[PDB]
Amino acid sequence: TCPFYKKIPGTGFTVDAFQYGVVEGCTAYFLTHFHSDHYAGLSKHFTFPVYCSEITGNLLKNKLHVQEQYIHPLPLDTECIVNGVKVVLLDANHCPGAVMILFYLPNGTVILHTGDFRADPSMERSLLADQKVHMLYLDTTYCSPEYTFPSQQEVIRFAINTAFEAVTLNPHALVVCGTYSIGKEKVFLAIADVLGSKVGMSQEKYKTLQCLNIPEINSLITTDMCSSLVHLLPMMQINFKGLQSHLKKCGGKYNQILAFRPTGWTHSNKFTRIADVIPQTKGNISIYGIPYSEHSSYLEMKRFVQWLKPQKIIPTVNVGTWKSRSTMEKYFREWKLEAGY
Ligand code: NI
Repeated sequence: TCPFYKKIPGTGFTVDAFQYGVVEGCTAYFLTHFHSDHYAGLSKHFTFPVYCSEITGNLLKNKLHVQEQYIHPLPLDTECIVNGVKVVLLDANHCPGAVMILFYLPNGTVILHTGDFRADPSMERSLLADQKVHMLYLDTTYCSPEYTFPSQQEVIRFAINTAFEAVTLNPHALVVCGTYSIGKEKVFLAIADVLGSKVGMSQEKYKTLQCLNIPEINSLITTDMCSSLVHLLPMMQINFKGLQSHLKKCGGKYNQILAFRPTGWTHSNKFTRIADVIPQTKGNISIYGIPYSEHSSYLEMKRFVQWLKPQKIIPTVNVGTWKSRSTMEKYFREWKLEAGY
């Protein structure tokens, strides 16, 4: 059965609620983004209206084969009426196609559902500037002060400089990048651009990328592995065995692998600055864990919420334990007492 934090009161609407069968009273199912924990349940057999972004709709049709008649893409930054209720989709700064949803309830209440997001000061100049929000359904993935990590731009600068130095010292090095979902495409795209190569990958991954409206993509990626010196592999292969096995398949073109594992936060962020990061190495294979986050840091979350000044907060992540719930509620009350709302 569908939990309360996925239901929007006073409406026929749910958000990211496809794993509970037919939800009683739901006339429109919203999908914030194409990540498996959120889309769980959708298929060619789904026969209710799905509301989402253009990019999410391309993924639903080509990867899950949802029929075209049930996919309802909405443009961003545009007031739209759905089943008699005004809604707006906003960019969530998460993965491609990911949105926040603003709902303007018939009784005068305004609700913001962040989906998954990485808060940014630029959100302070969206359509959110114009009015009050009574309820905030908040992505609380990293809602504790220990969760620190650098900007995406600093992490990409590190990756580019690391890859360009290695391959300039050894023109026979191959670069490998791990993936297991959409998001974080800048990691492999920026490295391939500095190196003058296309990114090589499986047919399945190429298909996924072709759904994402990335400008000039045909110039950036390929399924011809032999033409490419930046390869994508599933994340589970980014270890010394998997990489050894990969290097064998490359027909003596290469004599070294430099590999990247984009992660979220890890506990080595408590001690080591991005500049000072070192790899794990065995022989001619080196593996960098790089903390490229598509979720808000604690400080970015706190900034956004103290700017928005919501009347009530409903967390959507870390909701399963009394200790997690109690900790989040303590931070929400500090933020409110500090800022005065
Ligand atoms: Ni996500």
